[PDB]
Amino acid sequence: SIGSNSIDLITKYEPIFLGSGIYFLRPFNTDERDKLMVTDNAMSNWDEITETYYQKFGNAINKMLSLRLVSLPNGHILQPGDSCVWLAEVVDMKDRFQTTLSLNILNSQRAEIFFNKTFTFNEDNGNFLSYKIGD
Amino acid sequence: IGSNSIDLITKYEPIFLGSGIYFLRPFNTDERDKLMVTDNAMSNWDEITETYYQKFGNAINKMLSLRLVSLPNGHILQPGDSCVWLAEVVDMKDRFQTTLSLNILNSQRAEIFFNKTFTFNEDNGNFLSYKI
Repeated sequence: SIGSNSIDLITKYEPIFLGSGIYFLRPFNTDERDKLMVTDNAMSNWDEITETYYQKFGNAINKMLSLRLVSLPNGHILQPGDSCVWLAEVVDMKDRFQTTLSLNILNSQRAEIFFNKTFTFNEDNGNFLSYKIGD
Repeated sequence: IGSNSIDLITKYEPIFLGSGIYFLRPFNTDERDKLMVTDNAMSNWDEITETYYQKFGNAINKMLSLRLVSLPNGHILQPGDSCVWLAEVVDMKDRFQTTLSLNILNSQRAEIFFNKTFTFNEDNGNFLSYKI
């Protein structure tokens, strides 16, 4: 290791691998919102959205939930039994907007995901449109 | 408040949903629907009580009965459909009160949520998501 030493610089977002070429982007600034980043070349074209887009994102969402990465606006961790509408920009590796992901958790067993290419976020929005703390 | 802002009445056709709640349908094809509250007992959006939910429940049902809401594809929102539909709730002077989130799960149950801090971007429609 002779010579200089490597140091890590502080980044805006910390990327956490959800699998299927998808990353959870968590901003170091706790005041700004979580994003998702697609690195998979088979998900580069957001016009022709096929079922495998849904199947991969399904897996990434489950992982995100297992990791307990998201918490409600009250500060409480999103726990099974809860229901919500959670939104996030999906960007590529050059931070370009691809679509908005809508995640609609209905109960502990089922969610609906929807890709909305035309829904733009306002600067001051968080990730939650709505939620409901359940059993 | 006794009367509506003029800019409001030139831009939207109000349609009574009942409960001092109006559907505001823009004349311009390319604009989104709003909701207007005229009821004095719903003037303060900090202290939101159960009757806020009860009146809006009724208004939403009437809105659906009237078939006022249609998807992008022009499909009229029919029973069996599910969705996430949003709209600004304004007062008679066109001032933002809250954002209404409407989550329809099926032919029976919907959830409504009032979100005072969710601001709409100019280019958004009312639907965040839907399922036919």
